[PDB]
Amino acid sequence: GRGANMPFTIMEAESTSNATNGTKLTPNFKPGDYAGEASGRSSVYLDATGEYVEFTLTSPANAFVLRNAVAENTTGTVSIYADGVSKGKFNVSSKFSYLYATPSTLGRLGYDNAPGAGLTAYWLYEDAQLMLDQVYPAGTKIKIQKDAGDVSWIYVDLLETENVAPPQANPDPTKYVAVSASKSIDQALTEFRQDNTKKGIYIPAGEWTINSKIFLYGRATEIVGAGPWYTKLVAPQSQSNTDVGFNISAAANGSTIRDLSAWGNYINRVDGPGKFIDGNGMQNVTVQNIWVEHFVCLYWGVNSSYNTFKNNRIKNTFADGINMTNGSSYNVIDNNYARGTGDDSFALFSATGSYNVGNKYTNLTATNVRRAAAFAVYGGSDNLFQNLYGADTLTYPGITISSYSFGYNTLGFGDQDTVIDGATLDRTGGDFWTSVGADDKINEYQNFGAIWIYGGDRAIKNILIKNVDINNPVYFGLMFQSMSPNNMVMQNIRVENVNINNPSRYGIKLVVRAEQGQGPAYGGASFTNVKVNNPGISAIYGEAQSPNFTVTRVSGNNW
Ligand SMILES: [Ca+2]
Repeated sequence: GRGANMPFTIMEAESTSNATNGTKLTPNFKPGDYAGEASGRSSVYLDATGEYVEFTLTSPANAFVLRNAVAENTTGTVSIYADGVSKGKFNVSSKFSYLYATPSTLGRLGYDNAPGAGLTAYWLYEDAQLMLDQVYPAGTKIKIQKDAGDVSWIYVDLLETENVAPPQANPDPTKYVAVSASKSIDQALTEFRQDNTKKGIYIPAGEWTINSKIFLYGRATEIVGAGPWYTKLVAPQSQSNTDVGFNISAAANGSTIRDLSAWGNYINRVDGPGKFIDGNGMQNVTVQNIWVEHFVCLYWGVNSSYNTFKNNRIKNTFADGINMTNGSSYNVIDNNYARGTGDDSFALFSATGSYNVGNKYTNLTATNVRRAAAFAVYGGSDNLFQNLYGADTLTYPGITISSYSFGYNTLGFGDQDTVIDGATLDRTGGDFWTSVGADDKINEYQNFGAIWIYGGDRAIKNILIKNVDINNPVYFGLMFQSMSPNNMVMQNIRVENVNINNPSRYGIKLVVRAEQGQGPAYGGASFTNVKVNNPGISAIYGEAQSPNFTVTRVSGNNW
């Protein structure tokens, strides 16, 4: 792509291709800011009746997602036009946006949705979904316009456009027990469990309350919807933070959940509950073509292996999108799109079995990461991250590569490579933690590059980063750092075929003193065909001050 191959096209409102009589925001990298938090770091602000932004379709579309910001605690409309003719109203809302913290308490991002004395609002954008009764061809002018009776003001960030096929029917009513207006999901599963001729259940187009965690057991179960635009599992929207979804017991290893959406009711992060799918230790489970929003996570695996997560959309969550932890091995995390996660969008956390091994995170997109990284790998061995697109992180790298234990029982990285191969990272990095007594001090925070290679308290070894384009990172392209006093020696760290374009500070930073008590990096890294283009200050910082870190310029470096 790079990244996931999705049927929807992402179009930025602020494109110079888009006529507008509204106000185009100049970009910045600030959390809590309507530009800093926008995709592309810009949006078009509509603030008077008749103000519009005009998109042009580049593929046919009958369905649309409008990423937007409106006033806190409000709902209303904004209008959609096709070739100058009005066609409907988006239902725009800040029900799930505006999370409160302070600049010195960004660890609270996502945890508190209530305004309060001294608190600043963050996580300002949210989405409106709308299907129209016609497929419009490429070249159609799709105008978002503020008409009389629409909201007082709205920031228009981007538009998804998609040509959604008609809903798919029950594949076979004699094999898939249908959920219906008078037969619940649980009742259909009971009929399935008790009749061995059934393969699973079918959930038709419609809105279906999920007010519980739905347990899958007995045997491998198929759960099949009509398509994610059509089958909507809905947490009770007059409640908040209800732990609902599926929980897959061991007897239902080998299950498949596909072709549906799930609309949670979380308005803040909670730690433990809130994953749409629970499945601790699950094996051979497939989760495919589902669209989930407003949960804490889609899935947080614990010693979960041989699973497949494919073609999913994970948007506007309060922590990670998908994390696989504590022994999770041989998983296929392929062709998934995440936008607006509340912690690491796609993560792998290795802990003691010894390592998470053999995982393949491929063709992944993670954008508008509202806290932490687009992609994060914490230890492990023989894991592949391939064809990634990451962009617009609020607080942290595009890719975190870290051997910090976080206090858990882990050995760090193992004896086979952790590979990042093929990645584009646009406007990644950000501010987090504090930098009291730091070298190279530019503000009150620590400052994170597009890729952070962090040796923590465990082994940091066998890391291959290749075929990466880093465009306009907030601060740096590559940032290497060793935790003191552990000073783990970085070994077999190699960087190949990397372009670092317009970093505001440095192409490469070797962190010399992150904060009081910390020192420079230990070990070294090799660089082959790594280009640093137009750095704000200099191509590399920290090399002379890092006498125990060896930069090896193999060939092809312009620095
Ligand atoms: Ca935008």
